[PDB]
Parts: sequence; C-alpha cells; structure tokens
Amino acid sequence: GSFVEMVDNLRGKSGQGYYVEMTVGSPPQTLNILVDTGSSNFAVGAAPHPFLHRYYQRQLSSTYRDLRKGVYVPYTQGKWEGELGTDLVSIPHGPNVTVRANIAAITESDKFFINGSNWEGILGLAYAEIARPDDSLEPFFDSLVKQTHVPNLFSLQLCGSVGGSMIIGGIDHSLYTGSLWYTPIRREWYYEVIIVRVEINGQDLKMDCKEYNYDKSIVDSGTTNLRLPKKVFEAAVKSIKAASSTEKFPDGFWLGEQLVCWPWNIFPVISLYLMGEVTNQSFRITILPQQYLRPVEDCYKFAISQSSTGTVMGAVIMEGFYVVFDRARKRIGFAVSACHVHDEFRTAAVEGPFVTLDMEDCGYN
Ligand SMILES: CC#C[C@]1(c2cc(NC(=O)c3ccc(C#N)cn3)ccc2F)N=C(N)OCC12CC(F)(F)C2
Repeated sequence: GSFVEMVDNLRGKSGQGYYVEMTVGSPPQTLNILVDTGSSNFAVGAAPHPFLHRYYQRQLSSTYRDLRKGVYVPYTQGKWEGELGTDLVSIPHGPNVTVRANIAAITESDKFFINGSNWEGILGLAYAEIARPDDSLEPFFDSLVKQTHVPNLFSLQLCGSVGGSMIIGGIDHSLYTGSLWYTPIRREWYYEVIIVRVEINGQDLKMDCKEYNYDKSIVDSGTTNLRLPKKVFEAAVKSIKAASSTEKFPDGFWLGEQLVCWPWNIFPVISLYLMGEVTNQSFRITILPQQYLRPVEDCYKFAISQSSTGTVMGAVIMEGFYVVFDRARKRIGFAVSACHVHDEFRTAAVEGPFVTLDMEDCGYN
C-alpha cells in the first residue's frame, strides 16, 4: 500500500512519453525506457543512432546470451528490427530484484526513436499474444513475476517536462483519492476493455455501443491521444462542436491539422462508462479539456483523433487517473489521480455504480 522508492520514478517531455530508468547487463548499463502498455517487447537501441544519448553494448556484458534470432517489426509510422537475446535486467527505482529477460537489440529503425527525446528503448508491458516475432517470446513483466516474489500487478500515475510513478507489484494509496473502480480485462493481448456508454457534458451519444469498441478498446500509455473509431469520433466532435459554439474554430483544428492559440469552460467534459465487475453494473470516468487540449510549446493541439484500430485510451485518459493493471485478477482499476491537471470549477471523476444493460453486446467479435 506504500512504495515511497517507486514514487516519481517516471520522467518525460510533453508529447514524447513517459520513461523509467532501467539497467541491462553485467556490469549494469543504465538506459531510459519508455513505458508502453500498448506493446509486449522489451526492445532497446543497440547501435549509435545519432538521436540516442546511449545504447545497449552487448559486448560489455558477461551475462548476455544470444538467441540467434532476428525480429522485424513494421508498423504504420515506420519500423524497428533487432537481434534477440537475454540478459540481467533491473529497475533502480523499482523492486530490489534482478531478472533474466528477453531483450530485442535494435540494429535498424525508421521513425522509431524521437529526435531530441531522452529515452533509448521501449518496455512493452502488454501480453505475450502480441509479442514479436510470436507468443513464445516471454514479455518482461511475465519474466519478472515468474522469477521473483513480485505480485502480478503494476499501476501508473501519469502526471503531465512531465512526471509520474510506475508502482511495480502494488498500489500506492497516496497516488489517488476516492475509490478504485475496476473494469474487466476482456482478453489478455492488449489491455483490452469495453466501453459501454459515452457522454459529452452528460449528453449520451446514443450509438450502438459496439461502435465504441470497433474493433477493440485498449489502455495505452504509449499513445498520447484519446483515439476514437471513425464513426464515434465523427459523432463525438459533432457534440463537442455544439457544446463549444461560444467560439468558432476551423475544421482542421478538430482534425489535428492546425493548432489553436490564446478558455476551458467553453469546452465540455468527456465521460466513458466502462463495463463493471458485476452483471449489469458499470462506472464512469470523466476527463476535462485540460486533458484533451495538449499545450504545444498559448497554443494547443486537439488530442482526440479518429482511428482505424479502435479506441485507444492514451495519455489523454491516463493523466486524469491512477490506473491499476491488476493482471492477477484480469481487471483494470481507475481512480481520480492525486496529480491531475484541473481548475477550481471541474475535476476528473470516477463514479458508480450505474445500471447498464447488455454490456456483453458492446464487445466486437
Ligand atoms: C515496440 C513498440 C511500440 C509503439 C510505439 C510507441 C511510441 N510512443 C511514443 O513515442 C509516445 C509519445 C508520447 C506519449 C505520451 N504521452 C506516449 N508515447 C513510439 C514508438 C513506438 F514504436 N507502442 C504503442 N503503444 O503504440 C505504437 C507502437 C508502434 C506500434 F508497433 F504500432 C506500437
């Protein structure tokens, strides 16, 4: 219930994500590693890419073991490829343990490392099913739990130069107010959840709830935006446009093609009702414009965007909440974050219970 050593173990820069300090190899090589609940590989820079402060030097490690197997990982914005091995991995501001884990040594990439960022690898915290090349490659957290007495959960407080906490193996009650409310992990691949209802300023979108989860809904710390399926986004922007019609803005702003510069109260709250733990029971999470209007260094980007890969509950959602990935119990907890950005009139909320029928119909098959 209290893990003072792991509080404030996350750093970052606005729009560049949250990283934790890790050590790989013997003797230990310190690296900054992006915390990513949306993927399942531990993959680290291993060559002198000019964007990198530092990189894994396998030759300096007595505990390195070659798996003699490559991995090629394309995605929409470029790619990464590497050489698979294992080594001793530890987290200085995490539990006092050392695990042998899979490491993908990154040897070629495109649009992967960010120019000007301060991280040099990615910690994929999701499940084996989506690991590359396949589900036989054991994710870091699976190895951590198998090899130690660290309980099978972690929690994230993303605050938003940004900070936060990754509490590994537990919950720190000082990081949130009120109660945690839990939604079932629908399937152990991504952190998949089911959205059963959507409100803008209390006004229901009145869509078949299957649309909210077309073709999935996930909790992803490795994504900035709240991403909504095309049809849902269309309807969401329509209602946000109406609620905020005091001032007019160009079409492009709502498409994230332009910025807007200067006002919070003109903008509506967004509420996602999540499937609860009990038959016919749900709960609601509520975010402010402070979450979905991203400061760009007074200009702001509209951080709700359309998607073809489902709902992505990225930093826009997570910065309002303390988020518990309760792997042991196949559930994700949300509670109001003790660090979220708010004004004197509105705060992010987690509320329940609500009565919602046919919640199982909301999941896509
Ligand atoms: C390994 C891996 C992976 C990725 C990935 C994520 C990122 N993410 C970021 O750079 C980022 C920036 C700002 C925030 C905030 N707040 C969070 N994350 C970069 C490269 C990736 F490659 N991880 C996530 N969650 O989604 C995108 C992918 C690329 C993919 F293959 F489609 C998966």
